[PDB]
Amino acid sequence: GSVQIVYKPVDLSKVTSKCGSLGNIHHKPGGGQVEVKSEKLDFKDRVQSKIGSLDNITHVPGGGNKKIETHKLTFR
Amino acid sequence: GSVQIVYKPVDLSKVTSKCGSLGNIHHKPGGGQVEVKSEKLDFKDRVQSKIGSLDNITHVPGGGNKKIETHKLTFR
Amino acid sequence: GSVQIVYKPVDLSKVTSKCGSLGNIHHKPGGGQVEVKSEKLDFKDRVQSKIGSLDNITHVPGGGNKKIETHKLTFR
Amino acid sequence: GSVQIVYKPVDLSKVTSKCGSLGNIHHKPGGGQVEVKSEKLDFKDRVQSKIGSLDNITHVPGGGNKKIETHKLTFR
Amino acid sequence: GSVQIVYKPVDLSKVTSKCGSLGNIHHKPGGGQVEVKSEKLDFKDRVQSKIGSLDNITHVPGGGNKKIETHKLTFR
Amino acid sequence: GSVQIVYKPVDLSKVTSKCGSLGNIHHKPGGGQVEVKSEKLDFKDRVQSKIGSLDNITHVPGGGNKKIETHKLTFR
Repeated sequence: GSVQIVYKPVDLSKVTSKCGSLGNIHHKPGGGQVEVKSEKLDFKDRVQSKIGSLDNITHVPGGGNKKIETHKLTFR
Repeated sequence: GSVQIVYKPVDLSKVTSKCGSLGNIHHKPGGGQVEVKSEKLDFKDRVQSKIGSLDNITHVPGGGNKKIETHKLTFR
Repeated sequence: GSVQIVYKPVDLSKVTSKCGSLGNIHHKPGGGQVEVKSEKLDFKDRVQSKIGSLDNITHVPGGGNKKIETHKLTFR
Repeated sequence: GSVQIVYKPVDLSKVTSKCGSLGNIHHKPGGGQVEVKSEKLDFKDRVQSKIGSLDNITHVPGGGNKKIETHKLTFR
Repeated sequence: GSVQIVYKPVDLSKVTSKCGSLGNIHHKPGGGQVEVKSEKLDFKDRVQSKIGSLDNITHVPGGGNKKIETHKLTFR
Repeated sequence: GSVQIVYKPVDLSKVTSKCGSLGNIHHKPGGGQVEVKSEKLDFKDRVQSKIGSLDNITHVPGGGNKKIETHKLTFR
Protein backbone atom coordinates (compact mmCIF):
# COMPACT_ATOMS: atom_id res chain seq x y z
CA GLY A 1 0.00 0.00 0.00
CA SER A 2 2.51 2.60 -1.18
CA VAL A 3 0.51 5.75 -0.50
CA GLN A 4 1.74 8.47 -2.83
CA ILE A 5 0.96 12.18 -3.01
CA VAL A 6 2.32 14.36 -5.80
CA TYR A 7 0.92 17.66 -4.52
CA LYS A 8 2.21 20.17 -7.03
CA PRO A 9 0.45 23.45 -7.83
CA VAL A 10 1.76 25.96 -10.34
CA ASP A 11 1.09 29.69 -10.47
CA LEU A 12 1.89 32.18 -13.25
CA SER A 13 -0.22 35.17 -12.30
CA LYS A 14 -0.02 38.94 -12.07
CA VAL A 15 -1.99 41.58 -10.18
CA THR A 16 -1.10 44.93 -11.75
CA SER A 17 -2.55 48.40 -11.26
CA LYS A 18 -1.61 51.33 -13.49
CA CYS A 19 -2.87 54.70 -12.28
CA GLY A 20 -2.32 58.30 -13.27
CA SER A 21 -2.19 60.45 -10.14
CA LEU A 22 -3.85 60.41 -6.74
CA GLY A 23 -4.68 63.93 -5.67
CA ASN A 24 -6.87 66.21 -3.62
CA ILE A 25 -8.12 63.88 -0.91
CA HIS A 26 -9.57 65.65 2.10
CA HIS A 27 -10.82 63.99 5.26
CA LYS A 28 -12.12 66.25 8.03
CA PRO A 29 -14.02 64.38 10.76
CA GLY A 30 -15.97 66.24 13.38
CA GLY A 31 -15.40 64.53 16.68
CA GLY A 32 -18.20 62.74 18.43
CA GLN A 33 -18.64 61.04 21.76
CA VAL A 34 -18.57 57.47 23.04
CA GLU A 35 -19.40 56.07 26.44
CA VAL A 36 -19.21 52.41 27.42
CA LYS A 37 -20.32 51.42 30.91
CA SER A 38 -19.46 47.78 31.60
CA GLU A 39 -18.48 45.85 34.71
CA LYS A 40 -16.38 42.77 33.94
CA LEU A 41 -14.56 41.25 31.01
CA ASP A 42 -13.37 37.65 31.01
CA PHE A 43 -11.72 37.19 27.63
CA LYS A 44 -10.18 33.75 27.34
CA ASP A 45 -8.76 32.94 23.91
CA ARG A 46 -7.78 34.63 20.63
CA VAL A 47 -10.04 37.54 21.58
CA GLN A 48 -9.65 40.70 19.48
CA SER A 49 -11.67 43.39 21.25
CA LYS A 50 -11.85 47.13 20.56
CA ILE A 51 -13.96 48.78 23.27
CA GLY A 52 -14.91 52.40 22.71
CA SER A 53 -12.36 53.20 20.01
CA LEU A 54 -13.15 56.57 18.45
CA ASP A 55 -10.72 56.85 15.57
CA ASN A 56 -10.05 57.78 11.96
CA ILE A 57 -8.00 56.33 9.11
CA THR A 58 -6.79 57.63 5.76
CA HIS A 59 -5.22 54.72 3.89
CA VAL A 60 -4.32 56.06 0.46
CA PRO A 61 -1.77 53.72 -1.16
CA GLY A 62 -0.56 53.92 -4.70
CA GLY A 63 -0.90 50.16 -4.78
CA GLY A 64 -3.10 47.99 -2.59
CA ASN A 65 -3.09 44.72 -4.50
CA LYS A 66 -3.17 41.77 -2.12
CA LYS A 67 -2.57 38.17 -3.20
CA ILE A 68 -3.25 35.85 -0.27
CA GLU A 69 -2.84 32.09 -0.56
CA THR A 70 -2.88 29.05 1.70
CA HIS A 71 -1.96 25.39 1.37
CA LYS A 72 -2.39 22.38 3.63
CA LEU A 73 -2.00 18.60 3.59
CA THR A 74 -3.26 17.18 6.88
CA PHE A 75 -2.27 13.57 6.25
CA ARG A 76 -3.18 10.84 8.72
CA GLY B 1 3.89 0.72 3.01
CA SER B 2 6.42 3.27 1.79
CA VAL B 3 4.44 6.45 2.41
CA GLN B 4 5.71 9.12 0.05
CA ILE B 5 4.96 12.84 -0.20
CA VAL B 6 6.34 14.96 -3.03
CA TYR B 7 4.96 18.29 -1.80
CA LYS B 8 6.28 20.74 -4.35
CA PRO B 9 4.54 24.03 -5.21
CA VAL B 10 5.88 26.48 -7.76
CA ASP B 11 5.25 30.22 -7.96
CA LEU B 12 6.08 32.65 -10.77
CA SER B 13 3.98 35.68 -9.89
CA LYS B 14 4.21 39.45 -9.71
CA VAL B 15 2.25 42.14 -7.87
CA THR B 16 3.17 45.45 -9.50
CA SER B 17 1.74 48.93 -9.08
CA LYS B 18 2.71 51.82 -11.35
CA CYS B 19 1.48 55.22 -10.20
CA GLY B 20 2.06 58.80 -11.25
CA SER B 21 2.19 61.00 -8.16
CA LEU B 22 0.52 61.03 -4.76
CA GLY B 23 -0.29 64.57 -3.76
CA ASN B 24 -2.47 66.91 -1.75
CA ILE B 25 -3.75 64.62 0.99
CA HIS B 26 -5.20 66.46 3.97
CA HIS B 27 -6.48 64.86 7.15
CA LYS B 28 -7.77 67.18 9.88
CA PRO B 29 -9.69 65.36 12.63
CA GLY B 30 -11.64 67.29 15.21
CA GLY B 31 -11.09 65.63 18.54
CA GLY B 32 -13.92 63.88 20.30
CA GLN B 33 -14.39 62.25 23.67
CA VAL B 34 -14.34 58.70 25.00
CA GLU B 35 -15.21 57.36 28.42
CA VAL B 36 -15.05 53.72 29.46
CA LYS B 37 -16.17 52.79 32.96
CA SER B 38 -15.34 49.16 33.72
CA GLU B 39 -14.39 47.27 36.87
CA LYS B 40 -12.31 44.17 36.16
CA LEU B 41 -10.49 42.59 33.26
CA ASP B 42 -9.33 38.98 33.33
CA PHE B 43 -7.66 38.45 29.96
CA LYS B 44 -6.16 34.99 29.73
CA ASP B 45 -4.73 34.11 26.32
CA ARG B 46 -3.72 35.75 23.02
CA VAL B 47 -5.96 38.69 23.91
CA GLN B 48 -5.54 41.80 21.76
CA SER B 49 -7.54 44.54 23.47
CA LYS B 50 -7.70 48.27 22.72
CA ILE B 51 -9.80 49.98 25.39
CA GLY B 52 -10.72 53.60 24.77
CA SER B 53 -8.15 54.33 22.07
CA LEU B 54 -8.91 57.69 20.45
CA ASP B 55 -6.47 57.90 17.58
CA ASN B 56 -5.78 58.76 13.95
CA ILE B 57 -3.73 57.24 11.14
CA THR B 58 -2.49 58.48 7.77
CA HIS B 59 -0.94 55.53 5.96
CA VAL B 60 -0.01 56.81 2.51
CA PRO B 61 2.52 54.42 0.94
CA GLY B 62 3.75 54.55 -2.60
CA GLY B 63 3.39 50.79 -2.61
CA GLY B 64 1.16 48.68 -0.40
CA ASN B 65 1.16 45.37 -2.26
CA LYS B 66 1.04 42.46 0.17
CA LYS B 67 1.62 38.85 -0.85
CA ILE B 68 0.91 36.58 2.12
CA GLU B 69 1.29 32.81 1.90
CA THR B 70 1.22 29.81 4.21
CA HIS B 71 2.12 26.14 3.95
CA LYS B 72 1.65 23.17 6.25
CA LEU B 73 2.01 19.39 6.28
CA THR B 74 0.73 18.03 9.59
CA PHE B 75 1.69 14.40 9.02
CA ARG B 76 0.76 11.72 11.53
CA GLY C 1 7.77 1.46 6.02
CA SER C 2 10.33 3.98 4.77
CA VAL C 3 8.37 7.17 5.34
CA GLN C 4 9.66 9.80 2.93
CA ILE C 5 8.94 13.52 2.62
CA VAL C 6 10.35 15.58 -0.24
CA TYR C 7 8.99 18.94 0.92
CA LYS C 8 10.34 21.34 -1.66
CA PRO C 9 8.63 24.62 -2.58
CA VAL C 10 10.00 27.03 -5.16
CA ASP C 11 9.39 30.76 -5.43
CA LEU C 12 10.25 33.14 -8.28
CA SER C 13 8.17 36.20 -7.45
CA LYS C 14 8.43 39.97 -7.34
CA VAL C 15 6.48 42.70 -5.56
CA THR C 16 7.44 45.98 -7.23
CA SER C 17 6.03 49.48 -6.88
CA LYS C 18 7.03 52.32 -9.19
CA CYS C 19 5.81 55.75 -8.11
CA GLY C 20 6.43 59.30 -9.21
CA SER C 21 6.56 61.55 -6.16
CA LEU C 22 4.87 61.66 -2.76
CA GLY C 23 4.08 65.22 -1.83
CA ASN C 24 1.92 67.60 0.13
CA ILE C 25 0.61 65.38 2.90
CA HIS C 26 -0.84 67.28 5.84
CA HIS C 27 -2.14 65.74 9.05
CA LYS C 28 -3.43 68.11 11.73
CA PRO C 29 -5.38 66.35 14.50
CA GLY C 30 -7.32 68.34 17.04
CA GLY C 31 -6.80 66.73 20.40
CA GLY C 32 -9.65 65.03 22.18
CA GLN C 33 -10.14 63.46 25.57
CA VAL C 34 -10.13 59.93 26.96
CA GLU C 35 -11.01 58.66 30.40
CA VAL C 36 -10.89 55.03 31.50
CA LYS C 37 -12.03 54.17 35.02
CA SER C 38 -11.23 50.54 35.83
CA GLU C 39 -10.31 48.70 39.02
CA LYS C 40 -8.25 45.57 38.37
CA LEU C 41 -6.43 43.93 35.50
CA ASP C 42 -5.29 40.32 35.64
CA PHE C 43 -3.62 39.72 32.29
CA LYS C 44 -2.14 36.25 32.13
CA ASP C 45 -0.70 35.30 28.74
CA ARG C 46 0.33 36.87 25.42
CA VAL C 47 -1.89 39.85 26.24
CA GLN C 48 -1.43 42.92 24.05
CA SER C 49 -3.42 45.70 25.70
CA LYS C 50 -3.55 49.41 24.89
CA ILE C 51 -5.65 51.19 27.52
CA GLY C 52 -6.54 54.80 26.84
CA SER C 53 -3.96 55.47 24.13
CA LEU C 54 -4.69 58.80 22.46
CA ASP C 55 -2.23 58.95 19.59
CA ASN C 56 -1.52 59.74 15.95
CA ILE C 57 0.53 58.17 13.18
CA THR C 58 1.79 59.34 9.79
CA HIS C 59 3.33 56.34 8.04
CA VAL C 60 4.28 57.56 4.56
CA PRO C 61 6.80 55.13 3.05
CA GLY C 62 8.05 55.19 -0.49
CA GLY C 63 7.66 51.43 -0.44
CA GLY C 64 5.41 49.38 1.80
CA ASN C 65 5.39 46.04 0.00
CA LYS C 66 5.24 43.17 2.48
CA LYS C 67 5.79 39.53 1.52
CA ILE C 68 5.06 37.32 4.52
CA GLU C 69 5.41 33.55 4.36
CA THR C 70 5.31 30.58 6.72
CA HIS C 71 6.18 26.90 6.53
CA LYS C 72 5.68 23.98 8.88
CA LEU C 73 6.02 20.19 8.97
CA THR C 74 4.71 18.90 12.30
CA PHE C 75 5.65 15.26 11.79
CA ARG C 76 4.68 12.62 14.34
CA GLY D 1 -48.83 128.70 29.43
CA SER D 2 -47.01 127.21 32.42
CA VAL D 3 -46.42 123.70 31.11
CA GLN D 4 -46.10 121.36 34.07
CA ILE D 5 -45.12 117.70 34.29
CA VAL D 6 -45.27 115.81 37.58
CA TYR D 7 -43.84 112.52 36.27
CA LYS D 8 -43.70 110.37 39.37
CA PRO D 9 -43.91 106.56 39.29
CA VAL D 10 -43.75 104.41 42.39
CA ASP D 11 -42.66 100.78 42.67
CA LEU D 12 -42.99 98.39 45.61
CA SER D 13 -42.37 95.02 44.01
CA LYS D 14 -40.49 91.79 44.62
CA VAL D 15 -39.28 88.97 42.37
CA THR D 16 -38.38 86.08 44.67
CA SER D 17 -37.47 82.47 43.92
CA LYS D 18 -37.16 79.84 46.64
CA CYS D 19 -35.67 76.55 45.50
CA GLY D 20 -34.49 73.39 47.19
CA SER D 21 -31.38 72.11 45.40
CA LEU D 22 -30.10 72.08 41.83
CA GLY D 23 -28.40 68.81 41.11
CA ASN D 24 -27.36 66.24 38.54
CA ILE D 25 -27.28 68.30 35.37
CA HIS D 26 -25.36 66.68 32.53
CA HIS D 27 -24.69 68.22 29.14
CA LYS D 28 -22.65 66.18 26.66
CA PRO D 29 -22.75 67.57 23.11
CA GLY D 30 -21.37 65.58 20.23
CA GLY D 31 -19.51 67.96 17.97
CA GLY D 32 -20.79 68.71 14.51
CA GLN D 33 -19.52 70.66 11.55
CA VAL D 34 -20.13 74.10 10.08
CA GLU D 35 -18.93 75.64 6.85
CA VAL D 36 -19.71 79.15 5.66
CA LYS D 37 -18.44 80.22 2.25
CA SER D 38 -19.00 83.95 1.73
CA GLU D 39 -17.12 86.66 -0.16
CA LYS D 40 -17.68 90.13 1.30
CA LEU D 41 -19.20 91.69 4.37
CA ASP D 42 -20.00 95.39 4.58
CA PHE D 43 -21.49 95.86 8.03
CA LYS D 44 -22.22 99.50 8.70
CA ASP D 45 -24.02 100.18 11.98
CA ARG D 46 -24.92 98.47 15.27
CA VAL D 47 -24.41 95.12 13.55
CA GLN D 48 -24.25 92.08 15.85
CA SER D 49 -23.14 89.17 13.67
CA LYS D 50 -22.13 85.64 14.67
CA ILE D 51 -20.88 83.80 11.59
CA GLY D 52 -20.29 80.08 11.95
CA SER D 53 -20.23 79.93 15.74
CA LEU D 54 -20.33 76.31 16.89
CA ASP D 55 -20.70 76.53 20.64
CA ASN D 56 -22.34 75.32 23.83
CA ILE D 57 -23.64 76.94 27.01
CA THR D 58 -24.62 75.66 30.45
CA HIS D 59 -26.16 78.56 32.36
CA VAL D 60 -27.37 77.10 35.65
CA PRO D 61 -27.92 79.94 38.13
CA GLY D 62 -29.49 79.60 41.52
CA GLY D 63 -31.34 82.80 40.71
CA GLY D 64 -32.11 84.22 37.29
CA ASN D 65 -34.78 86.78 38.11
CA LYS D 66 -34.48 89.81 35.85
CA LYS D 67 -36.37 93.06 36.43
CA ILE D 68 -35.78 95.39 33.48
CA GLU D 69 -37.32 98.85 33.33
CA THR D 70 -37.11 101.96 31.17
CA HIS D 71 -38.33 105.54 31.41
CA LYS D 72 -38.34 108.46 29.00
CA LEU D 73 -39.73 111.98 28.65
CA THR D 74 -38.87 113.33 25.21
CA PHE D 75 -40.23 116.84 25.72
CA ARG D 76 -40.27 119.35 22.88
CA GLY E 1 -44.16 130.23 30.05
CA SER E 2 -42.37 128.78 33.07
CA VAL E 3 -41.80 125.25 31.82
CA GLN E 4 -41.50 122.96 34.82
CA ILE E 5 -40.55 119.29 35.11
CA VAL E 6 -40.72 117.46 38.42
CA TYR E 7 -39.32 114.14 37.18
CA LYS E 8 -39.20 112.04 40.31
CA PRO E 9 -39.44 108.23 40.30
CA VAL E 10 -39.30 106.13 43.44
CA ASP E 11 -38.24 102.50 43.78
CA LEU E 12 -38.61 100.16 46.77
CA SER E 13 -38.00 96.76 45.22
CA LYS E 14 -36.14 93.53 45.89
CA VAL E 15 -34.94 90.67 43.70
CA THR E 16 -34.08 87.80 46.04
CA SER E 17 -33.18 84.18 45.36
CA LYS E 18 -32.91 81.59 48.13
CA CYS E 19 -31.44 78.27 47.05
CA GLY E 20 -30.28 75.13 48.79
CA SER E 21 -27.18 73.80 47.05
CA LEU E 22 -25.88 73.71 43.49
CA GLY E 23 -24.20 70.41 42.82
CA ASN E 24 -23.16 67.79 40.31
CA ILE E 25 -23.05 69.81 37.10
CA HIS E 26 -21.14 68.12 34.30
CA HIS E 27 -20.44 69.60 30.88
CA LYS E 28 -18.40 67.51 28.45
CA PRO E 29 -18.47 68.84 24.87
CA GLY E 30 -17.09 66.79 22.03
CA GLY E 31 -15.21 69.11 19.74
CA GLY E 32 -16.47 69.82 16.27
CA GLN E 33 -15.17 71.70 13.28
CA VAL E 34 -15.75 75.13 11.75
CA GLU E 35 -14.52 76.60 8.50
CA VAL E 36 -15.27 80.10 7.25
CA LYS E 37 -13.98 81.11 3.83
CA SER E 38 -14.51 84.83 3.24
CA GLU E 39 -12.61 87.49 1.32
CA LYS E 40 -13.15 90.98 2.71
CA LEU E 41 -14.68 92.61 5.75
CA ASP E 42 -15.45 96.32 5.89
CA PHE E 43 -16.95 96.86 9.33
CA LYS E 44 -17.66 100.52 9.93
CA ASP E 45 -19.47 101.26 13.19
CA ARG E 46 -20.40 99.61 16.51
CA VAL E 47 -19.91 96.23 14.85
CA GLN E 48 -19.78 93.23 17.19
CA SER E 49 -18.67 90.28 15.08
CA LYS E 50 -17.70 86.76 16.14
CA ILE E 51 -16.44 84.86 13.09
CA GLY E 52 -15.88 81.13 13.52
CA SER E 53 -15.84 81.05 17.31
CA LEU E 54 -15.97 77.45 18.52
CA ASP E 55 -16.35 77.74 22.27
CA ASN E 56 -18.01 76.59 25.47
CA ILE E 57 -19.31 78.27 28.61
CA THR E 58 -20.32 77.06 32.07
CA HIS E 59 -21.85 80.00 33.92
CA VAL E 60 -23.09 78.60 37.23
CA PRO E 61 -23.62 81.49 39.67
CA GLY E 62 -25.22 81.22 43.05
CA GLY E 63 -27.04 84.42 42.18
CA GLY E 64 -27.78 85.78 38.73
CA ASN E 65 -30.44 88.37 39.49
CA LYS E 66 -30.11 91.37 37.19
CA LYS E 67 -31.98 94.64 37.70
CA ILE E 68 -31.36 96.91 34.71
CA GLU E 69 -32.88 100.38 34.50
CA THR E 70 -32.64 103.45 32.29
CA HIS E 71 -33.83 107.05 32.47
CA LYS E 72 -33.81 109.92 30.01
CA LEU E 73 -35.17 113.45 29.59
CA THR E 74 -34.29 114.73 26.13
CA PHE E 75 -35.63 118.26 26.58
CA ARG E 76 -35.64 120.72 23.70
CA GLY F 1 -39.47 131.75 30.66
CA SER F 2 -37.71 130.34 33.71
CA VAL F 3 -37.15 126.78 32.52
CA GLN F 4 -36.89 124.54 35.56
CA ILE F 5 -35.96 120.87 35.92
CA VAL F 6 -36.16 119.09 39.26
CA TYR F 7 -34.77 115.75 38.08
CA LYS F 8 -34.68 113.70 41.25
CA PRO F 9 -34.95 109.89 41.29
CA VAL F 10 -34.84 107.84 44.47
CA ASP F 11 -33.81 104.22 44.88
CA LEU F 12 -34.20 101.93 47.90
CA SER F 13 -33.61 98.49 46.42
CA LYS F 14 -31.78 95.27 47.15
CA VAL F 15 -30.59 92.36 45.02
CA THR F 16 -29.76 89.53 47.41
CA SER F 17 -28.88 85.89 46.79
CA LYS F 18 -28.64 83.35 49.61
CA CYS F 19 -27.18 80.00 48.59
CA GLY F 20 -26.05 76.88 50.39
CA SER F 21 -22.95 75.50 48.69
CA LEU F 22 -21.64 75.34 45.13
CA GLY F 23 -19.98 72.02 44.53
CA ASN F 24 -18.95 69.35 42.06
CA ILE F 25 -18.81 71.31 38.82
CA HIS F 26 -16.89 69.56 36.06
CA HIS F 27 -16.17 70.98 32.62
CA LYS F 28 -14.13 68.83 30.23
CA PRO F 29 -14.18 70.10 26.64
CA GLY F 30 -12.80 68.00 23.84
CA GLY F 31 -10.89 70.27 21.52
CA GLY F 32 -12.13 70.92 18.03
CA GLN F 33 -10.81 72.75 15.01
CA VAL F 34 -11.35 76.15 13.43
CA GLU F 35 -10.11 77.56 10.15
CA VAL F 36 -10.82 81.04 8.84
CA LYS F 37 -9.51 81.98 5.41
CA SER F 38 -10.01 85.70 4.76
CA GLU F 39 -8.08 88.31 2.80
CA LYS F 40 -8.60 91.83 4.13
CA LEU F 41 -10.13 93.52 7.14
CA ASP F 42 -10.89 97.23 7.21
CA PHE F 43 -12.39 97.84 10.63
CA LYS F 44 -13.08 101.52 11.17
CA ASP F 45 -14.90 102.33 14.41
CA ARG F 46 -15.86 100.74 17.74
CA VAL F 47 -15.38 97.33 16.14
CA GLN F 48 -15.28 94.37 18.54
CA SER F 49 -14.19 91.38 16.48
CA LYS F 50 -13.24 87.87 17.60
CA ILE F 51 -11.98 85.90 14.60
CA GLY F 52 -11.45 82.19 15.09
CA SER F 53 -11.43 82.17 18.89
CA LEU F 54 -11.59 78.59 20.15
CA ASP F 55 -11.98 78.94 23.89
CA ASN F 56 -13.67 77.86 27.10
CA ILE F 57 -14.98 79.60 30.22
CA THR F 58 -16.01 78.45 33.69
CA HIS F 59 -17.53 81.43 35.48
CA VAL F 60 -18.78 80.10 38.81
CA PRO F 61 -19.31 83.04 41.19
CA GLY F 62 -20.93 82.84 44.57
CA GLY F 63 -22.72 86.03 43.64
CA GLY F 64 -23.44 87.34 40.16
CA ASN F 65 -26.09 89.96 40.87
CA LYS F 66 -25.72 92.92 38.51
CA LYS F 67 -27.57 96.21 38.96
CA ILE F 68 -26.92 98.42 35.94
CA GLU F 69 -28.42 101.90 35.66
CA THR F 70 -28.14 104.93 33.41
CA HIS F 71 -29.31 108.53 33.51
CA LYS F 72 -29.26 111.37 31.00
CA LEU F 73 -30.60 114.90 30.53
CA THR F 74 -29.69 116.11 27.04
CA PHE F 75 -31.01 119.66 27.42
CA ARG F 76 -30.99 122.07 24.50
